[PDB]
Amino acid sequence: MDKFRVQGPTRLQGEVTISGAKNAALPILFAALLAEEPVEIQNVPKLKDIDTTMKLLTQLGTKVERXGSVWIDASNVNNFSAPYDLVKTMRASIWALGPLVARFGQGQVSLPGGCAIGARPVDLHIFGLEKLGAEIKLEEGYVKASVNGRLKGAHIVMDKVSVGATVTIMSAATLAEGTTIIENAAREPEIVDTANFLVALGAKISGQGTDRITIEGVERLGGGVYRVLPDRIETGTFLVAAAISGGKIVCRNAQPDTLDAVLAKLREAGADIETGEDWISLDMHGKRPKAVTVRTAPHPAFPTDMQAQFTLLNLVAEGTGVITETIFENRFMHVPELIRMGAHAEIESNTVICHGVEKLSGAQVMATDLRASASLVLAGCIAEGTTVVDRIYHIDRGYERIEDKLRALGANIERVKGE
Ligand SMILES: CC(=O)N[C@H]1[C@@H](OP(=O)(O)OP(=O)(O)OC[C@H]2O[C@@H](n3ccc(=O)[nH]c3=O)[C@H](O)[C@@H]2O)O[C@H](CO)[C@@H](O)[C@@H]1O
Repeated sequence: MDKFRVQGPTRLQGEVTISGAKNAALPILFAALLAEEPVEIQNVPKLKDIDTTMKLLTQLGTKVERXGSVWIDASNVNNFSAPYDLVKTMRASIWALGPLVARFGQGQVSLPGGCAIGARPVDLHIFGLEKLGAEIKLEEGYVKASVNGRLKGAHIVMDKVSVGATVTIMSAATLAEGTTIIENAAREPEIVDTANFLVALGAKISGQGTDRITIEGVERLGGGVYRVLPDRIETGTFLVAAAISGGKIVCRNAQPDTLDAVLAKLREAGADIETGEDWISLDMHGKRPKAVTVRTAPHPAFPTDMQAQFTLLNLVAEGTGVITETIFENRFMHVPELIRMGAHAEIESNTVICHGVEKLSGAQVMATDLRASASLVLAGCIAEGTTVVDRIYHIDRGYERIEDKLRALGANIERVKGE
C-alpha cells in the first residue's frame, strides 16, 4: 500500500495544468450508457475513480478504451448489474442505475452502505426514478429497477439539493416519454457539463445550471465528441497550496467562473489573484495567510470539496478562522490529523473553530477522504520536517498524479511503495 513521504517546508512556485473534472467525467461516463453510437469523451483525468468507472462499464458489455480521452461504445450492452465489490469502492456507481433502466428497461446496482463522512442515502435517486415510472425493489442488497417500455416524464420537486439525484433524474429523463421538470435541482458546473454532454448526443435539455431543469425526452441518443470542463476542486486545491506556502502559481486549463466563492475567500485570506479566459494566477508575496470564515453550501456557494483545504489554510493563518459544514455534517476527519501536526482547533457540532499557528510539524498521518485528504499532503509541504501520509489510494481516487504536479511546484515528495 502506497504512502507519500513529504519533506517540508517548501514555497510552492510555478505552473500547473488543470485536469478535466473528476465530477463531470464520472456522470458523463455513466450517461454514455445511453448512447447508441460511439462516444469520445475528451480531457478525462487519469485517476482511480475513472478506472473503477471504466471497469464497471466493461462489466456491462460496454467497449472501453483510453489514452487523454476515453472512447465508449455502448452499442452492445449485455449485462445490467454493478456488483457489490465495485460499488463498495465507489458510491458514484449508483449512476449506472438510471441510464440502464431508461435505455434497457432494467438495471441493478448494489445499494451503497455506510460512509465515514456522514449519512449519504440515495433515497432521492430512487424517488426520482419511481416518479419516472420505474418499479424499484431491494433484493440481496441490490437496488433493482425496471420498466416495461419507456419511462414517463414527470414534474419532480427535490426534497434536498442533490448533485447525484439531479444527475440520475436528468439522465434517465432524456429517454422518457414526455417532459420532465426537476425543481430545486442542483446547480453545480458538473450538472451543466453533463446536461451539455447529453444535448450533444441529441437530448433536449434547458435550465441546466439553474434551480429548474426541463427535459423533453427523445427516442434515442446518438454519439459524438465532448470535452470535459476543468476540475474546479483540483484548481482550488493548487491555489490553496500556493496560498499557504507564501507561493506564486498559475493554473492553466482553468475555468474561473466555477470558482467565485473560493477566489473571494482566497482574496480575503490576502492573496493577489488575477484571472483570464482559461487561467488563474495567485501570488501570496511571501505572506502568511489571514484567517477567513467559510460556510459550505450548494454551488455557487463555497463547496464542501474545498472545506478541508480551507481548514488547513485557517490552521496556519493569522487569526481565528471558522468553518461551517452544511453538506456533510461529519466531514472533519482531517482536523485531528492536522492536530497531530501541531494545529489547534475545536469541533462544535458542524463547525470547526481554528486557532492559526505559525508552523506545522511533520508527523505520520492517515488519508481517508478522496478529496479532503489532499489536505494532509499539502500540510506536509509546509510543515517542518518529514510527514508520512498513509493510505494515499484515497488521494489517487480523486487526483491525477498529485505528487507530480506538486513536484513541478517545488515540493519534496516521494511515493513510497515498500510497505
Ligand atoms: C461523484 C460526485 O460528483 N460526488 C460529489 C457529489 O456527491 P453526491 O452526489 O453524493 O452529493 P449530493 O449533492 O447528492 O449530497 C448532498 C446532501 O444530500 C444528501 N442526499 C443526497 C442524495 C439522496 O438521495 N439523499 C440525501 O439525503 C447527502 O447525504 C448530502 O448530505 O456532490 C458533493 C457535494 O458537492 C461532493 O462533495 C461529492 O464529491
